[PDB]
Amino acid sequence: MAAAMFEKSEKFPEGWFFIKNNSNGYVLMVDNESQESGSPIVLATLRTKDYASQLWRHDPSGYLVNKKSGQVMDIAKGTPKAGVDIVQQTQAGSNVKDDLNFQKFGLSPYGHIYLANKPSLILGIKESFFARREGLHVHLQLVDKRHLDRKEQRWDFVLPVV
Repeated sequence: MAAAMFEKSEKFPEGWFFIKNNSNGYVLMVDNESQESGSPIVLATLRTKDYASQLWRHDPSGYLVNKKSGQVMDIAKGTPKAGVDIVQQTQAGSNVKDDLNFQKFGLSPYGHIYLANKPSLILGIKESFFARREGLHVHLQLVDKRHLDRKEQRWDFVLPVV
């Protein structure tokens, strides 16, 4: 029912960086300037200013923390499932092993972002009924190796001050 071929994992770019979904050309942002925890993560166009919420950093623990929220990407259910929504939650303490943490993500050289514990689950987006690109939420989607030529399955990383 599941398979993984991404035994290799690389680290995410150091410093501040933007995770841009190539399909929409938008970068991960909280739902809508929500500093409240439990807010879903959605895609938004790059902002000339106040893009701190669009800035993410890779902590040594292996988690990505939002610069503005200071919160880390996490599962809404808290249980990793296919199609599970991703919401921002408080960072885990030191009482959680990094290998038992779901906030740990792995990055392949291809630029695909998957879970370090569930390589079959990767970050993806789903179309909306009104196809509103401004607000497309990210959710865990199983790898679609059948179609890796999709821009939706491709993520681009951008660094500040190009």
